[PDB]
Amino acid sequence: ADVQQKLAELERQSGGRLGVALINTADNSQILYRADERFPMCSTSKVMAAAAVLKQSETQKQLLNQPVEIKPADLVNYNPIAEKHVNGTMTLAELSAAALQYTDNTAMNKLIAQLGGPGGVTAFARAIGDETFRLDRTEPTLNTAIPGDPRDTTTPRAMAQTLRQLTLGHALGETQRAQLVTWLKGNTTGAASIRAGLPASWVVGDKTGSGGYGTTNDIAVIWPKDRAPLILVTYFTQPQPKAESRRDVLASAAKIVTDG
Amino acid sequence: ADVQQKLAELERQSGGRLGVALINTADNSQILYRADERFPMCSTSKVMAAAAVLKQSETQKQLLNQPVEIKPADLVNYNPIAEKHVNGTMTLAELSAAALQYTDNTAMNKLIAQLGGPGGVTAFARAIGDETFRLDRTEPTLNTAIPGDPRDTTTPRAMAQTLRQLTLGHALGETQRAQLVTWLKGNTTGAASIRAGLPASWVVGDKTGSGGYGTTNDIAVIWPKDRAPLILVTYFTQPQPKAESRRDVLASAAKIVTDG
Ligand SMILES: *C(=O)/C=C/NCC(=O)CCO
Ligand SMILES: *C(=O)/C=C/NCC(=O)CCO
Repeated sequence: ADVQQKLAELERQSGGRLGVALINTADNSQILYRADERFPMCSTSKVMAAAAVLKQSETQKQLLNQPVEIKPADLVNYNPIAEKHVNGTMTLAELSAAALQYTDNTAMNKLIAQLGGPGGVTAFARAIGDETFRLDRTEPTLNTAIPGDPRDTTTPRAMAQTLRQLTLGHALGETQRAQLVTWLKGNTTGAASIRAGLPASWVVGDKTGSGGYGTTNDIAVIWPKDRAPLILVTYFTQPQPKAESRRDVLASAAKIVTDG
Repeated sequence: ADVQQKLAELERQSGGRLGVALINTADNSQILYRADERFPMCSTSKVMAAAAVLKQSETQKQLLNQPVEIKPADLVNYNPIAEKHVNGTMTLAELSAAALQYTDNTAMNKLIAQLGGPGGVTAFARAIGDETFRLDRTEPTLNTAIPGDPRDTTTPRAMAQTLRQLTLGHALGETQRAQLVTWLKGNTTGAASIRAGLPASWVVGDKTGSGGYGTTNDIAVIWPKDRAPLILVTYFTQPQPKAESRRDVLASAAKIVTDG
């Protein structure tokens, strides 16, 4: 079962462009497909923002408890948690969990503002060795996902390497690494994406993304039953602005790269 | 009408037996398909067990914080949370969250044992006016899903009415209703099931289930964009003992009954 042929056969029937990077931590092996091409991150960028706030919390003792005001003018296009707290507050822990687990776009804008704007998220990426990631705009326009636009993009290779360092390596302090893994494992939005291509016994923490041009993304840490963890990035984007999501493509890509 | 044609077409093309009950709380209207037939509940029974322990906590006010020993011998077939706490303890709140949001089977068995066995779960159903629900076994045998077997079954109509009373009505005290809704909204397993058939802006709390005979279930409380909440039960089972899961059939059924 040649994995490269199978990923090409999936892509050719998909109506889009597929990017895959798998890191198997049992042996540091990698499976790469368009892994050095740039894809729009969409909501998968929320992992870098939440991680940068966790890094801040290593030096600002009570940071995750700090209340942040939510005003009516802050609401954007998808605010399932933040709309409950308008003319009130959410803590930076609650905004981190809302952004990662509920993909709340207002919550992500508060994380970006806590970092000094999109460039502060990029700066944290650079501080942990990621030279590829770039965040350029706030929610919701960071999800436009226009083909060819470098704004708000990374590569599968870079994002897999970064996600390994954040969740399994030492980019964060041990308490903060554990909190990041707890949050990803509590994701509510992932079951139809990478997880749908894996056996029922395997444990996943992930962050999805979706945006214009049918962009459909997932980045995951995987704890397979009786195996060392995997990191898997699956990015997908389509040529028409109003294309439909294709989470099924991501599930198929995950099955192909884990079957062996 | 068209909804009945679409559900019968989904069912026929799937090869299985589909049960649907939708309650629209805007006007108490319903959409029903095989809504009085019995289906194996599988892990959707965890909602009744967690609700029964919430009910106990209305009078045993410290019960959710009670430590429960997790022994190696207590682990069954899918225990993603309990395996991290073997030779230690989890509280009944932690076990309720694990059962509901991670579908942990070891956690469900501790809820059942807290209630004095499967009959305690049934007794709570009867106390809140559900005369249909029955729990007969523990995990994992409650998931055998043998055709014709009435054990560990309910009807879509009965489960939709119960889930309405638990999440939107007064089967529970207000704090316990809110706690059940917070748990369901934090489900990690549901994005391929009812949630996949609904517009992205709608808010869902749900509990999935899976078992023998390709049994694939979901029960959900839904807060549609700008509308009164819905309750939706989708139950699905297949003729072959080893049939694969079909979460796409539940997503298809949800789209059909909410499109109009
Ligand atoms: C992540 O890519 C974006 C997450 N939230 C926005 C939506 O879910 C838009 C649905 O219309
Ligand atoms: C609910 O129906 C069952 C939950 N636990 C079993 C699994 O979902 C995974 C089996 O490996």
